[PDB]
This record gives sequence, structure tokens and C-alpha cells, in this order.
Amino acid sequence: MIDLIVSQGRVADRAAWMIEGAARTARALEERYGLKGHYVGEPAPHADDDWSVALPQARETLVAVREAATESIKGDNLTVLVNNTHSVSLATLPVVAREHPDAVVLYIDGHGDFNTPETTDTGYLGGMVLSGACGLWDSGHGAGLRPEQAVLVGSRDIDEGERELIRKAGVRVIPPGEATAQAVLDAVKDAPVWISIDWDVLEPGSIPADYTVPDGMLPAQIRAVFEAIPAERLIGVELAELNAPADSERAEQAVAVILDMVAPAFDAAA
Ligand SMILES: [Mg+2]
Ligand SMILES: [Mg+2]
Ligand SMILES: [Mn+2]
Ligand SMILES: [Mn+2]
Ligand SMILES: [Mn+2]
Repeated sequence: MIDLIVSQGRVADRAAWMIEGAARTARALEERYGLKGHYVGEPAPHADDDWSVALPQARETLVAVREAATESIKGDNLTVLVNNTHSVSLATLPVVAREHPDAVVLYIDGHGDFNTPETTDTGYLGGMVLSGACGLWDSGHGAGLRPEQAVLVGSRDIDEGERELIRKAGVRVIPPGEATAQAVLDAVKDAPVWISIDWDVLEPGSIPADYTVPDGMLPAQIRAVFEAIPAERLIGVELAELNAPADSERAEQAVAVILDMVAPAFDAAA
């Protein structure tokens, strides 16, 4: 009752091992839950490039993920996307918002990912994902997510230019110390729920991601979110940005923590 989709094409990756980390996470889920992943996209080396070149390069992978996610969302399984980078959500979030216009998105992330081409100082596509899905800028992959239905969970050291866009759009922010079961349940109210997680939300030192933001959420807080959301309301879950070689000891330890965090939801759907 889980549909596993795995991105393996480059989508703006600047870190070296996020494709391998997605592959390793997928394999752990296949072994634990008896699944067969649907693998999409062809790998490519990482690079420190501007969004205006990385985004066109990623079109084929993004369209293939959109197609697979749409097929799963139309049916009754729990849609689970294991994504190399959070930028895959530029393709999936518009599908979620079109299919489930009543859904609330829990965007669980150490950053706000709310920059636009005008505000970004890095040029990094991964910092523009949520603003793209909400239509503040045109990614070429659609929009349609109402910012009133998007909730940033765990975000912290947000710069003031990005915080200004967040407040103007009306995106709610729950900081890590406040991201308890009660607060997340208050945020989703009575709506179907989509969860999109970037592992940089966590306190650094456990799961290697791309960015290291101090004073993050603990793994037990993530598990408490998955325990609190009723299975009947959970549409799907995206897991992004494990940065570890697929053959490494660290990828093995990291997937163990990941499996523990997601077990309340995935066990219910298994
Ligand atoms: Mg469903
Ligand atoms: Mg329909
Ligand atoms: Mn992040
Ligand atoms: Mn992110
Ligand atoms: Mn990240």
C-alpha cells in the first residue's frame, strides 16, 4: 500500500552524494517493507551552477517524476517519493495542489526555500522551491499551492529578505522548539496532508545533508509528527537530501535513523 518513487537524475545537485543517498534510502525501504521502487532519471555529476542553467538541465527528470507521482496520487496508495534534492518538489507540489486543492503541505526544512530569482544571493534552485510552488516565480513546472495552505516546520536562520516574502505571502512558520504534535495538528486542522522533508531540518551530526543549520529538530520530533498525523489523512511523503555515499558506513547509519522516524506512517501503510 506504499508506492515508492525514486529520483536519480540531477536536479541542481551541488553536493556529491545526494543521488547515492536517495538510492540507499530507497533500498532500505524496499528491504523493510517489501517494495519495488520506481526509479526515474539518469545520474549526472554535481556542479555549483546557477538555477537558470540547472533548471533547464533537470526538465526530463522533473517531467518523469511528475508523471509517476501523478499516477500514484490518482490512486489509493501512500505516495512516497525519495528525492535526491528538494528541488524535485518543484514538479510534485503543483501536482499535489491540483489533485488535492484542500491539502495542507507540511514543508519540513531548516530553511524557508522561499527565495525568488530577484532575491537569491546563491543562485541555488533548492532555495527557491516553496516560492516556486506557490507561484511567486515561474519555474516552468506549474504552481497552484496556496501559501495559506503551506506550513514551514523547523525553519530557522531565515534572512530578512526571505522572511519578508514569507510574511507577505502568509506562509506560517513553526520553529523547531515549537514543532510538537499539538502545533502540527493545529496547523493541518481538518485537511488532507502532504509532508515534504529536507534532512537539513535536523540538528546537525546525525544525518548528513547539504546544509548545516544549528539548533534543529530532533529525530524524535519528526517521529512524533508521523505518529500524530492520522493515516486516513496522509496523502504522501517526500524524503530529500541524504548526502552520503551509497556504500558508506554513514549511509547505513543514516537510513536506520530515517526508518525509525518514518515508521509510524509507513507501518500503517505497509
Ligand atoms: Mg490516499
Ligand atoms: Mg480526478
Ligand atoms: Mn533546507
Ligand atoms: Mn529544502
Ligand atoms: Mn537541504
